Amino acid sequence: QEPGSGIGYPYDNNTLPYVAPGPTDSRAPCPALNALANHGYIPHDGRAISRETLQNAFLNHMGIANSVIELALTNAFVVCEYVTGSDCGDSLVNLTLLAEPHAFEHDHSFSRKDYKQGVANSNDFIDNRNFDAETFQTSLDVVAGKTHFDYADMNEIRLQRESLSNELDFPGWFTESKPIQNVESGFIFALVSDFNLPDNDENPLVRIDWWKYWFTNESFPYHLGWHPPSPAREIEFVTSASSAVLAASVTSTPSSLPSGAIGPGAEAVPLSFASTMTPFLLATNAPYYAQDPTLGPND
Ligand code: HEM
Ligand SMILES: *[C@@H]1O[C@H](CO)[C@@H](O[C@@H]2O[C@H](CO)[C@@H](O)[C@H](O)[C@H]2NC(C)=O)[C@H](O)[C@H]1NC(C)=O
Ligand SMILES: *[C@@H]1O[C@H](CO)[C@@H](O[C@@H]2O[C@H](CO)[C@@H](O)[C@H](O)[C@H]2NC(C)=O)[C@H](O)[C@H]1NC(C)=O
Ligand SMILES: *[C@H]1O[C@H](CO)[C@@H](O)[C@H](O)[C@@H]1O[C@H]1O[C@H](CO)[C@@H](O)[C@H](O)[C@@H]1O
Ligand SMILES: *[C@@H]1O[C@H](CO)[C@@H](O)[C@H](O)[C@H]1NC(C)=O
Ligand SMILES: *[C@H]1O[C@H](CO)[C@@H](O)[C@H](O)[C@@H]1O
Ligand SMILES: *[C@H]1O[C@H](CO)[C@@H](O)[C@H](O)[C@@H]1O
Ligand SMILES: *[C@H]1O[C@H](CO)[C@@H](O)[C@H](O)[C@@H]1O
Ligand SMILES: *[C@H]1O[C@H](CO)[C@@H](O)[C@H](O)[C@@H]1O
Ligand SMILES: *[C@H]1O[C@H](CO)[C@@H](O)[C@H](O)[C@@H]1O
Ligand SMILES: *[C@H]1O[C@H](CO)[C@@H](O)[C@H](O)[C@@H]1O
Ligand SMILES: *[C@H]1O[C@H](CO)[C@@H](O)[C@H](O)[C@@H]1O
Ligand SMILES: *[C@H]1O[C@H](CO)[C@@H](O)[C@H](O)[C@@H]1O
Ligand SMILES: *[C@H]1O[C@H](CO)[C@@H](O)[C@H](O)[C@@H]1O
Ligand SMILES: *[C@H]1O[C@H](CO)[C@@H](O)[C@H](O)[C@@H]1O
Ligand SMILES: *[C@H]1O[C@H](CO)[C@@H](O)[C@H](O)[C@@H]1O
Ligand SMILES: *[C@H]1O[C@H](CO)[C@@H](O)[C@H](O)[C@@H]1O
Ligand SMILES: [Mn+2]
Repeated sequence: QEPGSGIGYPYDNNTLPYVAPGPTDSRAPCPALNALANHGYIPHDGRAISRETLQNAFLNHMGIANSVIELALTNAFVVCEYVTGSDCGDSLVNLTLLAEPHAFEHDHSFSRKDYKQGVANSNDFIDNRNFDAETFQTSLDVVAGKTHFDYADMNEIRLQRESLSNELDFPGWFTESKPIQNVESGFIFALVSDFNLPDNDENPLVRIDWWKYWFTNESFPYHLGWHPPSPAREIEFVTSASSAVLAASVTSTPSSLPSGAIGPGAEAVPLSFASTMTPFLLATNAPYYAQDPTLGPND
């Protein structure tokens, strides 16, 4: 928001306004990076981004401590080298390359289609990067009619997403990615769980309208009473939430689940790519921005 608006005060005392991405700007498959870039907390054009720029942006504007993104930074630069063919040093070339499929980006996302979802021809691919309202609605409808949801609900959401993707993706494409996805499940509980409840830190409940605002708008839901977690969330909270989602009891089982979908998940670890591998082509679509309605500087 506009610095003088005070909308972030006293949790964020140096806000910047929302500015929609233009057609030449680079955006990510990540709703957090896209929100930071839309506010210029990382470069609005989505290019040439250092580790410290990301660390500071997450810490001072989203209440996300450095420890939370340590592995994510490692993997972002691994993918940058894989896609571009050379070491990116400490200048991530752009945000778009993070949508390199079967890498950091992964199948059965909550709000994006998969790279080969519903393609009739095996060579074809689609936009696995931009926010897709119909996909996100399949996540939201698992918790339809609710204001909040818990770990077991999140487990059901990700199972629904895995079942849909395993059925709809071109045969042989679908690859389960429980470790990375459920770090991101933890990220959701870290950012938009309801800190107004007395037991938030130990038994967090996601506030659904905050989640939907953040994902749909790629900006922060201050108008709904959200503010950055204070103190900033740390990695222990995120991986404990990840664990608890995957440990939660499943009351409703979708068909067509990949083998082992129900049960614990491996620790997420650094990515690696054989130097012989050539990257899949990135989807070229212009960056998504909210248009129903378009957002103003303070939204
Ligand atoms: C350097 C830091 C980060 C990088 C490089 C990064 C990268 C990514 C990538 C490549 C994806 C796509 C995975 C997929 O296919 O869905 C993603 C998704 C996601 N990210 Fe980020 N991430 C970072 C930090 C964060 C943080 C701190 C949060 C929240 C506190 C966050 C929230 C999410 C969520 C919720 C998704 C899942 C979107 C979906 O499934 O539709 N990310 N991130
Ligand atoms: C996306 O952002 C907009 C803008 O903040 C959200 O809310 C609208 O806000 C403007 C005024 O700021 C008005 O059009 C309405 O009061 C809001 N619309 C409503 C309440 O439906 C919009 O709701 C956000 N989208 C999501 C999915 O949260
Ligand atoms: C982000 O960077 C990637 C990697 O450099 C760009 O993808 C390459 O773009 C060139 C065209 O300039 C193509 O020849 C390559 O085939 C692309 N690589 C892949 C793996 O598809 C991408 O265009 C950049 N995106 C933005 C929005 O700047
Ligand atoms: C991205 O750009 C490529 C070169 O134009 C296309 O071959 C791809 O299909 C992809 O096209 C999509 O995005 C472009 C914007 O660059 C639009 O012009 C297309 O209509 C399509 O949505
Ligand atoms: C914002 O400013 C107020 C007033 O000086 C201060 O009390 C508060 O600690 C500041 N918040 C942060 C996160 O620095
Ligand atoms: C989130 O983190 C937990 C704990 O490391 C994993 O078990 C899970 O697979 C996801 O990576
Ligand atoms: C989540 O999981 C990690 C290991 O992946 C732990 O280090 C953390 O304390 C939390 O239990
Ligand atoms: C790890 O931490 C999370 C968040 O505090 C808890 O919900 C979980 O039960 C475990 O203690
Ligand atoms: C969360 O908790 C599970 C089991 O409690 C662990 O296996 C995982 O490493 C993370 O600490
Ligand atoms: C744990 O608990 C649910 C009920 O909440 C059971 O139905 C399920 O089979 C799981 O074992
Ligand atoms: C069991 O509970 C889950 C959520 O934990 C629901 O998704 C399901 O429909 C059943 O009521
Ligand atoms: C219970 O919930 C799962 C996931 O929401 C569904 O796939 C199932 O059919 C039932 O509605
Ligand atoms: C649906 O079915 C699975 C077995 O496929 C159970 O693990 C789950 O708890 C639910 O009963
Ligand atoms: C997948 O298959 C099972 C029965 O095998 C059902 O529970 C579900 O409705 C879907 O048809
Ligand atoms: C079905 O296939 C998977 C392979 O990912 C196993 O993990 C599972 O135990 C079952 O054999
Ligand atoms: C990480 O691991 C891969 C194997 O999957 C190697 O090929 C790569 O060079 C790096 O050591
Ligand atoms: C997005 O842009 C539209 C263009 O008319 C405005 O009406 C709206 O206020 C938002 O800034
Ligand atoms: Mn994905």
